[PDB]
Amino acid sequence: DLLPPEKAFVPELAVADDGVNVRFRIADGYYMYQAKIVGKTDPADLLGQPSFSKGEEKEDEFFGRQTVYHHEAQVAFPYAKAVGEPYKLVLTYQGCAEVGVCYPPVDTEFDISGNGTYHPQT
Ligand SMILES: [Zn+2]
Ligand SMILES: [Zn+2]
Ligand SMILES: [Zn+2]
Repeated sequence: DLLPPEKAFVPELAVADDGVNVRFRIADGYYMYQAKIVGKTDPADLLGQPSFSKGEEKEDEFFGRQTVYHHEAQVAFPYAKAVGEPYKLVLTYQGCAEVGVCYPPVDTEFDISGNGTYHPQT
């Protein structure tokens, strides 16, 4: 009874014309820090600042008061550049278990070449 992070926090990428939408599926008994969800691209700066779905507020033993996510987290990155070429998206996030321990920040890389849904490769 303690999931590998690969199973506690599962992101799915929806690449469309307006930008990249990320949905995290979050296993029962785990939660995610809104403030630790970050997106970077190579080439850099194709994406603007993320829009976040509504979360909850929690007094946390690690980072104090925080907006967190149970069950799911939704994050939409708008396009800041015209993108016609493939690029890499590096997603950073961090979640915890309700039992009272936290996973380290995790970086997950997506190789994007056009529209559709993308899954993690490892
Ligand atoms: Zn909680
Ligand atoms: Zn798929
Ligand atoms: Zn794996």
